[PDB]
Amino acid sequence: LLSQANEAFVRNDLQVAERLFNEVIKKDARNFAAYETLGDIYQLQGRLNDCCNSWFLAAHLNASDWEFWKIVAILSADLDHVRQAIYCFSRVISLNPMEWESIYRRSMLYKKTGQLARALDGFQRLYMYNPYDANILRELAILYVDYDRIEDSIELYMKVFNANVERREAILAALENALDSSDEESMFPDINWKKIDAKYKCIPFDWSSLNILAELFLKLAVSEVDGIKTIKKCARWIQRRESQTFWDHVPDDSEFDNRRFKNSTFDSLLAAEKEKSYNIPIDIRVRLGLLRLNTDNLVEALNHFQCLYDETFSDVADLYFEAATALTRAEKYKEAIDFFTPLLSLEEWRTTDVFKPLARCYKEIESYETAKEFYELAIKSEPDDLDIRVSLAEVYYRLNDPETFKHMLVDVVEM
Repeated sequence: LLSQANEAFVRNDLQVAERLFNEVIKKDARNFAAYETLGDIYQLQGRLNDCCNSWFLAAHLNASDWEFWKIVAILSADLDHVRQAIYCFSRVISLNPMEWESIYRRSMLYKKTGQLARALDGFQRLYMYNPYDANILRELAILYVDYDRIEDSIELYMKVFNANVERREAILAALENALDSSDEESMFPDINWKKIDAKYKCIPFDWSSLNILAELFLKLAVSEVDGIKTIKKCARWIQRRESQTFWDHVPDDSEFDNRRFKNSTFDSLLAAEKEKSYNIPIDIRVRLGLLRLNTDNLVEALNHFQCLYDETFSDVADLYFEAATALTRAEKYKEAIDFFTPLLSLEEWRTTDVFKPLARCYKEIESYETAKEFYELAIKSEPDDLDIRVSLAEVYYRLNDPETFKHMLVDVVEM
């Protein structure tokens, strides 16, 4: 009777006679080739769900054949069948705890679902077994952030930083010893560098990594000074100025600014250490501004923000906003308005997000006449918020027009 399998499968190669497999399955489902082929066939006929189904049940008779369960998993995943994918993957990993694609996708799906721990175990294991992959680091860091565990997330990057430092020092020491020792002779030591490149194979620590680190430091909001110091240090290891230790002992944030010219130890340096990159990317400077703002150091923060004017506006309109908001949150309105106002130039930024805080800023300054405007613009584009109406209502009260104020409140209380 089994022959009917073979007779069919070969003769079903072309067309719908394949759906006569469905007669072969009825007598006994336990045969694999039937389901597997049925899946192979549905995969070809175009219909995906029936296929995925066939493959799933197919998978269940060769339990521990995880190379198949993986396929079922990814297929289920692409079909937006999450729990199926997670389940199949989970078994694939239960059987083979060293399939990183599966663990990755599964952990991503866990991250999606909300089971952050289950994802975190995976990403931990993944990073552990592959510390030279930036995306894994990013994701694991993000997970650590979502877990209110920023410290680990920061240590994660500081490790990479220190690794880069070690690498640099190793290279320099190597070529130094080689060069100096050689120069005593005429030749040059046959020294191995692949050993150097391997033994010190860190993830490259560039400005992006530092920006991420900065963001992580902002998200921390605890002992921001140490953060700023670290940012400056790493930013100073970049630009190859780590030799300059004294910058660690100045709070002025004098470096990365012209003020450095007024420093005593600086002027004493050789022009070789000078003429080096002292300028940082704006993406980081702003964050230093914010991190400075966190410490009620408005002066430096503003000195950092003031560098936004020099940059081409459109390329950093996103940062003006952040800078503007942080100032409102910092009860610094007179300064916030200066960074809110330029956004009005671009149409895309004419939204409530910019109109509320502006209005509040002008409200708090006791220049209500101009706050009224933006509150009206905020409500206009677009309705509605209770609090905004109440704010505008403040404006009307403090404008000695409580009648209107009240009528507004009573107008909005209804809906």
